[PDB]
Amino acid sequence: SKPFTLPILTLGELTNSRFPLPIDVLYTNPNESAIVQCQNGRCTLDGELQGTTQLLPTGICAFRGKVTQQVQDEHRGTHWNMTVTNLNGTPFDPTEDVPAPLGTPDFSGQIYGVISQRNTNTNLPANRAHEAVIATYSPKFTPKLGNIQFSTWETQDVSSGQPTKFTPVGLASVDANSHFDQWTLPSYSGALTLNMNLAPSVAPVFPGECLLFFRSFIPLKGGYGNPAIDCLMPQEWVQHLYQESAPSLSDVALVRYVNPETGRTLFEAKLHRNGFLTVARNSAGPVVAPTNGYFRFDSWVNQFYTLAPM
Amino acid sequence: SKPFTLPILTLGELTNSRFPLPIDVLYTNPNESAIVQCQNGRCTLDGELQGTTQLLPTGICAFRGKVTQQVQDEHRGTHWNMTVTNLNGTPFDPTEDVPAPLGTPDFSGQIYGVISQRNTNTVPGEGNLPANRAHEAVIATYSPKFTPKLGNIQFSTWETQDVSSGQPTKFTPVGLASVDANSHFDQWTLPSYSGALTLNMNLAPSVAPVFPGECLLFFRSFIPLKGGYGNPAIDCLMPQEWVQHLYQESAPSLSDVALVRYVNPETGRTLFEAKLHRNGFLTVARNSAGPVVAPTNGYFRFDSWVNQFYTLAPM
Repeated sequence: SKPFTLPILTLGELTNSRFPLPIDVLYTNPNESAIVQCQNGRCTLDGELQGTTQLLPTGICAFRGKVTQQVQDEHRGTHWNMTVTNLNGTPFDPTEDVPAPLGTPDFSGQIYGVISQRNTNTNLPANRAHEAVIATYSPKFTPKLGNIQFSTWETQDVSSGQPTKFTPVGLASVDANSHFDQWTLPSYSGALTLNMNLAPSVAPVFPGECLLFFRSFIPLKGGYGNPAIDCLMPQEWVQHLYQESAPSLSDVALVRYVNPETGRTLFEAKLHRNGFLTVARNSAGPVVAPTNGYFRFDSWVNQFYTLAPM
Repeated sequence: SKPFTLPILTLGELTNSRFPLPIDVLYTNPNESAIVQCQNGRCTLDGELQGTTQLLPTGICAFRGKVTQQVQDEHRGTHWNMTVTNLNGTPFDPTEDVPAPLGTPDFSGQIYGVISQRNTNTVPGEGNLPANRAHEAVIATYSPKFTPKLGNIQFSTWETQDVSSGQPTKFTPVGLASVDANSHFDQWTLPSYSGALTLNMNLAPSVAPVFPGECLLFFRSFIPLKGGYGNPAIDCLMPQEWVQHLYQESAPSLSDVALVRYVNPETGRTLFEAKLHRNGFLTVARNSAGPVVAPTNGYFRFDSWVNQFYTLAPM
C-alpha cells in the first residue's frame, strides 16, 4: 500500500487552486452560512480530480476560443461573444461528465484579465491584446454550452474568427452591482438549467470543527475592497495527489502543521478523503503561524476523532 | 540513496519555468549562436535552485513593491519608478548571492502585463477598506532603469495619471508588448540586473551539448503579444513542475547524466531518448531545428544513470 504523503511546501511556496495567486494565509470562518462547493482545486486524497479541476496553474480561470460577434452595451463598453474550446484547443464536448470546460471559473463575479489574439493567417501573424472582464453571473456566461461573453473598454480592436486567450488577473469590482460571491457557483448552462457533474459540497460534521482554507488576496481593477479567494487545497497539493494516487486507508487523515526549525507541532487538522481540511477552532480570521511551517501527514483516523483545539 | 524520479506529466500537463505559459511543444535549434544561460527554471537534478529560480508559478516574471513617483523618460508613454522587494514582501537584500530578486525576468524585451495596487490606508466610510487600481503596463528589461538587483525598476503605462505613489504594487505578467526590432526581444540576452555598464553576478551557469551530434532540447511556449506581427516563443530547460519535483525529492545524483526516454502511454513505445544532465537540462541526438512532432500525452521516464560517453539513439 503506497503510503499517503503531502508535499513539503511552506505557505510561501504554495499557490491558490481557484485563481492564479500565491497563498497568503491560512483562514477560518466558522459562521459561514453559504454552502461551500467550489469546483476548482477539487481532488480526492487518492488522486481523482473533480469538478472543473485541471493540473495547470496557467489553466485556472483561463479560457481559449474564438470571438464571433461584437455587441455594444447600452450605456458603456463593448461586449464580445466568444466560443470556447477545451484549454488544449480540442472542441469541448458537452456530453463529457464535467460541469464545464476544465479551468472555468467557479464563482460569481466580474473577473478581470487580458484577452489576447494571434491570427491564424499571414509572413508573421497579426496580434492584439486588451483588458477584458467576464461576468460569470451573466445570462451570457454559458461555458457548458460552449459560449461566453467578455467586455472591453476597447471599442473596436478585437477580431472575429481568430484564436483568443483569456489570462485572468483579478476582479473588476466588488461593488454591490458586481455580484462577487466566492461561494456562489455560476450557472454553467444559464440560469434556468441545473449545474451537473459537480464536486460535492464540503463541511465539518463534528461540533466545534470548521473548514480551514488557504486564502489569497485578489487584485482589483478599481473601487474599494480587499477581496479574497479561499481554496480547499493549494494547486501543488492537487498536483501531488494526482501524481501519487495513494490509496486512502480511512475517510480522514490526521495532519500536523509543523515548525521544522523547532520541530514543534503548532496545530493539527483533519484532511478529509474528498480533499478538504477541518480544524477545531471557534474563531474567524487568519491563522498566525511561523513562515517556515508546513503540513505533515501523521496517520489515518475517523470522523469521531477529536482534534486538539486551536 | 533515494532513487531519482521525474513527475509523470504529459506535455499538456506542464508549464514553462521562464514565463507563466503552458508548454506547447518540444523544440531544438542546433545552430543557435547565442550562449544559453537563462536564470529562471534552473535547478540541479539533486534539487538545488539556481539563478533567480523560485517555486511559485505565480512568481515567474512577477514583481512586488511600491511605486515611488512618476518619472520622465524620452520613450513613449507615462513612466513610473517602483521599488521592488522579494516576492514574499521582505526587503530584498542585495548582499545575498543571487543575481536579482527571485522571479525577476531573465531575458531582454518589453514585458507586457498589469500593474495593480491596493492602498495601505483604509477609509472608515468604506467599511475600513482600501482603494484599488490596475492598468496595463510594460517593463523594458533592457532599459538602464531596469535595476532589480538595486531594488528598483521602471514601468510604463498607457494610463496617464491613475497610478498612486507610495502604495503596494503588483506586476502580473501577461506577454510581450512587441517583437519589433526596436523592442529588443532576445530570449537569450540577460538583462543587466544592476543597470547599464554593470556585470551580472551569481549566475546559473551556461548550458551546452558537449557530445558530437547532440543539441539542447527545450520546452517551448508561445508568448502573447499586445500588438504587432510575430509568433514569439520562450524556451525553458525544464518545466516548472520539474523544478518543483526535483526541489522536493532532492535525490542524490549518481552520475553526471541521467538517461530518459520519451514514452507514449497507449502504445507504451519509446519515441526517442535524451540525456538529462546534472545541472538541469536535456540534450538529444538531432540535426534539425524546429518542433518535435509527437503526442502531447507523451512524457519523459527516467531509465538509468549513464555518463558523458553514452551515445544517444538518433531522434
